[PDB]
Amino acid sequence: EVLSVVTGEDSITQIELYLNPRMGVNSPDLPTTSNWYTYTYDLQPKGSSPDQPIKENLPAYSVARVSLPMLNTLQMWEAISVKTEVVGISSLINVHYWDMKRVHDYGAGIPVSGVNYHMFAIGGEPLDLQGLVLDYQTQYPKTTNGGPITIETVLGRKMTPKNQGLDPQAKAKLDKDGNYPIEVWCPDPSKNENSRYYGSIQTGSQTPTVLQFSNTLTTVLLDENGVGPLCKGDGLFISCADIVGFLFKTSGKMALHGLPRYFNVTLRKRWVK
Amino acid sequence: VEVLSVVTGEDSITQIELYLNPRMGVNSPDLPTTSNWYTYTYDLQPKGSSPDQPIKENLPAYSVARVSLPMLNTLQMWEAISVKTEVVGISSLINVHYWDMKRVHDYGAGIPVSGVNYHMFAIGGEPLDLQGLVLDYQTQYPKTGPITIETVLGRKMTPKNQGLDPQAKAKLDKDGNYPIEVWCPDPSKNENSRYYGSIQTGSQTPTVLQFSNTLTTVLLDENGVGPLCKGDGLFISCADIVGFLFKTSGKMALHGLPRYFNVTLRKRWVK
Amino acid sequence: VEVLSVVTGEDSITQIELYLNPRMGVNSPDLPTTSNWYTYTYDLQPKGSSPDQPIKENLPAYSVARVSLPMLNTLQMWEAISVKTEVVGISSLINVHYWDMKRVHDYGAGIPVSGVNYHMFAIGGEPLDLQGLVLDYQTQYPKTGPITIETVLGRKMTPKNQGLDPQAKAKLDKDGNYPIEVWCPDPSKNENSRYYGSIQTGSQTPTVLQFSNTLTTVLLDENGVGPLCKGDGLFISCADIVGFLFKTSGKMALHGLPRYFNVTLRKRWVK
Amino acid sequence: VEVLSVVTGEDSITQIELYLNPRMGVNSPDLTSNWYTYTYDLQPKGSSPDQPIKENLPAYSVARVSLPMLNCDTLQMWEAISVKTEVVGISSLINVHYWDMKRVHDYGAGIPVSGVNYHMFAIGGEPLDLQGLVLDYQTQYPKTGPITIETVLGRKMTPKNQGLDPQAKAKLDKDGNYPIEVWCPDPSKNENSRYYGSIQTGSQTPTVLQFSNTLTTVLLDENGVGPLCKGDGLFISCADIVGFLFKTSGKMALHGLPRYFNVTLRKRWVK
Amino acid sequence: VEVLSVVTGEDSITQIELYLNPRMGVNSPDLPTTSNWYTYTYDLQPKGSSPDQPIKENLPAYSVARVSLPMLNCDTLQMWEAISVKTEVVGISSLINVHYWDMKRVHDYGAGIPVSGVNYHMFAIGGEPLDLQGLVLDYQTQYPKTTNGGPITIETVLGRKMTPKNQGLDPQAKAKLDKDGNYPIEVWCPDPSKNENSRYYGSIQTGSQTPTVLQFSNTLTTVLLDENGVGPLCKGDGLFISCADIVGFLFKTSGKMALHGLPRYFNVTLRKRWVK
Ligand SMILES: [Cl-]
Ligand SMILES: [Cl-]
Ligand SMILES: [Cl-]
Ligand SMILES: [Cl-]
Ligand SMILES: [Cl-]
Repeated sequence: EVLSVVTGEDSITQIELYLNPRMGVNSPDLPTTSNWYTYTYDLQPKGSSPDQPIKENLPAYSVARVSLPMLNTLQMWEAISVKTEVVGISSLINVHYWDMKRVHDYGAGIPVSGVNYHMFAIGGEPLDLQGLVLDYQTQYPKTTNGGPITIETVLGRKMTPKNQGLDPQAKAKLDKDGNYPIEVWCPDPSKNENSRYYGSIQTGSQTPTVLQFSNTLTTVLLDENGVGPLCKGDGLFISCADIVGFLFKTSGKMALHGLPRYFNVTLRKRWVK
Repeated sequence: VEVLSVVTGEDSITQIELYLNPRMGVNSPDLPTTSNWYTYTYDLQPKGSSPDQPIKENLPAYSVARVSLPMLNTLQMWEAISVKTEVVGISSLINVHYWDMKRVHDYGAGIPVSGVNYHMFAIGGEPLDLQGLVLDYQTQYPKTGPITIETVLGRKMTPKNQGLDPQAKAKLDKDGNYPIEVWCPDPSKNENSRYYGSIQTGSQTPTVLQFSNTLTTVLLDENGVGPLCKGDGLFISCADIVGFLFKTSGKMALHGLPRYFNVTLRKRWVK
Repeated sequence: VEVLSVVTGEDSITQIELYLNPRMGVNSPDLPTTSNWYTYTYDLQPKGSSPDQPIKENLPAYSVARVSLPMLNTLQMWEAISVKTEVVGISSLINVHYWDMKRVHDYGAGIPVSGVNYHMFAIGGEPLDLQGLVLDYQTQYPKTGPITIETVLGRKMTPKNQGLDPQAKAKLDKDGNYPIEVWCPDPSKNENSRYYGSIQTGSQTPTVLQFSNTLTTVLLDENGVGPLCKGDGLFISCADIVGFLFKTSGKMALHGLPRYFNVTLRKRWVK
Repeated sequence: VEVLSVVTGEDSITQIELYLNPRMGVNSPDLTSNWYTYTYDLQPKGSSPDQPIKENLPAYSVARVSLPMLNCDTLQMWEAISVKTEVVGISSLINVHYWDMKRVHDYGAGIPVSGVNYHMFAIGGEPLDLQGLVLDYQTQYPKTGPITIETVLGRKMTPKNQGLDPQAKAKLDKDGNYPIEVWCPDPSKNENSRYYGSIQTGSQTPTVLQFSNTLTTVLLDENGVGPLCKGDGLFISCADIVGFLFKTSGKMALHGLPRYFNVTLRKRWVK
Repeated sequence: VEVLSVVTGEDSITQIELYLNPRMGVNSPDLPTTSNWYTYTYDLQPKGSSPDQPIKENLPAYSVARVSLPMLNCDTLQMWEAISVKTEVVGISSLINVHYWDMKRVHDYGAGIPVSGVNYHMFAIGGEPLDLQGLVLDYQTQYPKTTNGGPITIETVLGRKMTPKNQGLDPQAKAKLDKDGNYPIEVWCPDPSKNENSRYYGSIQTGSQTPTVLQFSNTLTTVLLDENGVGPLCKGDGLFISCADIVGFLFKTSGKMALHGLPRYFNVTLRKRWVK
């Protein structure tokens, strides 16, 4: 039960973080494979059943838990507003990647474009996820083999046709950076009372990537009762995903690309019962 | 049905929650060996000769549910005042590696789900009123099966059914049985429902969709009165076609996503 | 005519409902011979030689009705204050399996109704004022029968009719008779009407349309006065071209949808 | 020029109506006049230099309106406070059967007027201040006969006229003489004008335009002051390029539409 | 650093006007042999082999100016506070030209493909240099090493080679936008983790022939006050103005393509503010 806002000196605090994209090649530090950090490997229809995608072809949600100043009818940190920005947008004007497919003979490269997916979330606990897939017959790498967490992971059995729709048993929590595939998991609207999430998709193969950036834009995190996400155990949960389109390679091969996201969250102290 | 004052008291407000799975043509996930295409149509392909005889698996239909509300009884009725609604599984559409997906060019990714979209929802205190109108009146719809204009008139369609025929009316009272291409919301009725919809045409038109748990639709009309649930029944209807799945052969199927609803209702005195 | 106060009394507000079927070129559903193409044009093609001599079936025209209002009679006039309007049958445009539909690629679905859109509606207390302007003044329109610039001028068009010629004026007083490609609302007149319209060109441009029974248009001008119905007549006009039907041969016909109106009117004193 | 109080009295408001026909290159209908409201064929040579013809240089429309004379160090001036403006003849663009139109494909309709759009209007109490900037400084425009950067400089352009050169300035004082591709509004001046404009580039980009007689633009600045009409002259300027006419041969010509204005003015004391 | 009251009395408000010409790669109009390409890049092309070694002329960069403000002046001082700006991309109308002699025709005998494709638009008003964050499409790109202070890239500020982490957010890859036409747009974006004393506003549009859609109007004002009602405060009596306005490609007959940019105009209103 939520009570009055705490009045006093150090009642407001400001938290900063950035999250690097987890597109498939999720580390910049690996000796050899890390050239493709912020990218997938080449995305291709197999041409025969079943699909058996590799983890490098499975862009995943970014998530971080931020520890907040210790507080203790108790006081909890309440997230009230956030400034967030996708970073490195200007990098996408580059149309002279050495192995870029040209728009036509002697032309510039096809710029990063096509499929976009953009979401962020701010919550006082992990984001609630609902599982739904394009094709239930997809064989995702097993979690026990080092793969991501998918619907088969949570069910403890194979997906059935119902997982192409909304199966209420196909649920999870976003508690692991770079391990929950975007194509498997979306925000669960039946839950997430203590989170605020905002997202969009854009399909098409060469659809223009259209993005804005400004340090003047603020998202208010209060619900219709004037209450923001309340941070359980002094943890603020921050999640996102920013697919910005394909890198088109000379051969015809295509890899998805992501960008990092920055957050500045304002929190206040709130009495709870 | 004269509307009196809003009821005051302890248990005067309730919230109703549900989800509706899409009824694209393959409507059940529980079938021997046809359910692999659940949430899809079969292949949509102009025959090249008349007449068109579309199969039921090629007719996306409206989803509908009647939610039973806590029994109440000048009487009290539940009044829907607002709704949070969301299209679920939007993220599933970043998949450009379906095993049998047509590629955008040699060695490239699959053409993503794109093209024709159609998105509507309705919240009402009775079944949504429907108006019949078809692209081609000479279309031979299967008999009962889906309910079409021929079904309701008990005679064949004539050219007037390419426009607005006042006799071509139905009530959306059955899940997965009223084809989208045949029926639309009747704006001449639906006093006790609220509906919101759009269409997008084109073959590879980008599917552009938003999702947020911060967005609320107010269901009150200009007199501050929401839909009043007759017989303690709330009717929820929707359709969400999100584009085509492009197969290697060149064939194409339409695809749909489920929709979630959270409706807030209050008690209302009525005479 | 001087506008006085709004009339007060029990029966001073009234509501008017109607629908207008589209007049695309084949304008009747009742012709045993040709009505299959009702709500469509015939095939649209450049002749390849001069001059263009378009047939009436290829000239979409404005829809119009005069609604008779209750007789009131310094006297009282009906004042249109708001309107709920909706394009009907939007959902029909998801059909991508018309038997003679041009496939998007080999073995694919049909090219959806798409391309050129033109959408307008008007509410007035007298016929809409029309201004004539054409793409090509050398066009030989069928004699009256559609009413064109030649009809009103009593002589051949000249180059000036490719721009604004103040002599090229008409009243929208007949359903299905004034070609959209010749006539547009006249902004220099129409003080007793409200009109709202748009165009979309391109050949395969997505048709993007919305429908809701919650959207109202306010018809009051900046002085709080709506159209006043001369002789107790309410004039409702519209046009809704929704794109091309792409046929297997390559041929293309423009298509239209009907429109619904619910207009609220109040009594007003005038001198 | 010190602005005092608004004049109050019986006859202190006036309305100015006018229309401006487009000046796309063929600027008169009273001759060649078949192509009035169009350019000639726009076509990169493939070799240098470009020496465009005047018929290929769409220009700004302008009119000075003589206002009722009003009149001391302190006198009355007309102040433009608002305007209704509308692009006329938008409906004419539904024509996809110009006799010489390039087809979208074999047997199909003509490619609709579409592609490059440029739309701007301006209301001022003096001529619109113009800034010169060209795509290519090596372009050799015709001598006076349109007014260009060379005309005002009295010498040939240099590379800097591809950017902002502060010497490349002019006033929009003559209808049909200032090329759009050479001149844009000068944001460093124009204190006594309001202007509003947009561009859209591309070859077949949909032309998307709206029209309504219910839309007003307020001309008051941040201090509640509209343009003040020096010597009782109101200056009205525009351009409305609506896309290409696509010809069978592959040749392409730009097309313009006229614009209507209704300007409301009030009397204002000035020192 | 503590903001007190707005100053009152005559002449507390001043206005600053300027324009910034674009720096697309060919940055001067005064070099007789190459200045024909002023406001354009050279031809943009994927090399076909590793590594990319891009030339300066192919690196559109930010425009920046530092405007000197009137002197005003102790613990309590007056500073200029930028409160609003009218800004406009100039020469938008020039883009209707589809008959450039070497313009690629849209189809046989047709008009030229108009300037279109990749747009990038941003402007900033600040009381100090804009803070930059470095991030590149490909970390293996070998940007030019020069001796004349430009182009400045990630390697320049690190004093060592980029690693894979420079395809993401590397907190060490930071700089200040302190020199006109020297900081490449494809390397640097505004740093949202700083810039407390600047306001910035920007967008991108990708695709190759995507319509260039721009507006212009002298009635458009951008308010520069933060949520506390405080605009950028000009330290050293210096107002920093930055922008970039890439408006698309020039499609040449050969198939070759160059990016093009337009200048930007600014009218900034400032007021005197007491500070501690
Ligand atoms: Cl998106
Ligand atoms: Cl839609
Ligand atoms: Cl339209
Ligand atoms: Cl435009
Ligand atoms: Cl942009």
